Amino acid sequence: DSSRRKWNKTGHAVRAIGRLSSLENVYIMADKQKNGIKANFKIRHNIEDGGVQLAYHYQQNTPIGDGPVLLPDNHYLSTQSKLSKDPNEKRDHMVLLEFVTAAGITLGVSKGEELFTGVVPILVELDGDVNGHKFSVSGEGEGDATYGKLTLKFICTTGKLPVPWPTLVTTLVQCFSRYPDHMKQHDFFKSAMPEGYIQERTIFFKDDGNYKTRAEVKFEGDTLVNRIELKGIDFKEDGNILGHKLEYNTRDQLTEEQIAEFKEAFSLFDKDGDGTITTKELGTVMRSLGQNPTEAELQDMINEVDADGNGTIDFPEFLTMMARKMKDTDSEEEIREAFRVFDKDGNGYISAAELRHVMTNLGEKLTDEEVDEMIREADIDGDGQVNYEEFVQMMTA
Ligand SMILES: [Ca+2]
Ligand SMILES: [Ca+2]
Ligand SMILES: [Ca+2]
Ligand SMILES: [Ca+2]
Repeated sequence: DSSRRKWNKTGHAVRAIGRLSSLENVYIMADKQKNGIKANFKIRHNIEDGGVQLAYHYQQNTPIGDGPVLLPDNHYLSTQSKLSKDPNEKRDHMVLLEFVTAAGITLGVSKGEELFTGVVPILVELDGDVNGHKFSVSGEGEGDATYGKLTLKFICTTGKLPVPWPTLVTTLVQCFSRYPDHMKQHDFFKSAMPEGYIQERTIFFKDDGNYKTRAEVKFEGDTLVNRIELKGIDFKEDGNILGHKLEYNTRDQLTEEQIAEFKEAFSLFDKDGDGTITTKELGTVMRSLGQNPTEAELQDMINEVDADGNGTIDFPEFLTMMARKMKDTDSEEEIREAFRVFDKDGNGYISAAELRHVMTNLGEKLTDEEVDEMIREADIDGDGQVNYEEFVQMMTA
């Protein structure tokens, strides 16, 4: 099927631009008034059987001790988590593997960091109360900040956890993040150790309640300990949280067929075939789709996924951002936005002339018959056009 592969390539390009235009990282900034930092970010929780539950986080951290700390320039953390189960464990539990790296400062170490050069034991204790449903969680494992690596197992010590495990991941030690060499002066978290910091958040679950958390993170002997209280209010008993409607298992697939699909979209951008995407190349493709980014906007889009800070999107960086984009689910607003890239006139239907316009602009030399074949592959009800629902099915993996 040459039609379905043209949909895939084009769809992945639109999806790539979507990711580049989104803010998916953990954004950190100095909070001078508190001698610390604040942060904001959003988490996408896959809903079982379809859709996304958004969780908007606001965070602030303040040192526990009076020693000097590092106040960072603006930057972000980028995370990769894998949730699993221990087959021998009968209690309600979560096994967590996590890698976290700082970035967001283009190219061109505190005493506290010394405590993190090797493997450090971790303890986590959480008491929670969500809509009056109380619970406790205890966790243990270790952190290896050299690689930004955490391995932890958590148990609900009160029996059944009344909220989905994924909703507690962000609450359950950012001092283990890997900061690159050129960003070591921006690592507040380690700079506050061993005395530690207080971390507070409010977490807004869209169309549902919110969590309020306060935690003390500090060394107790040789162990890095995170002690947390969590209070949730305003939840719907039958919502995605209290109703346990969120996926547990990390959907970190990535067939080699999918990686190949990603590479095809990569090469639409990488038109000189040197294995990296520049602002110039990104701008070219966006304009072809009817957009008009400034140079500053293009730099910012690249910076959002530019792991090594060299100002371009390298092939491995592109694979990484696309993996994240496919792992997580897009919102209805985001999908409709992609739909509108094709549905130029906004009547709810992608016509042959509209599809032709897009493919032609992307430099895809396609005959009028080829376009027709594309429409047909997607045209479910047979009306000779592609409606939202049919577009969605073409875009879903
Ligand atoms: Ca290139
Ligand atoms: Ca790069
Ligand atoms: Ca239309
Ligand atoms: Ca149709």
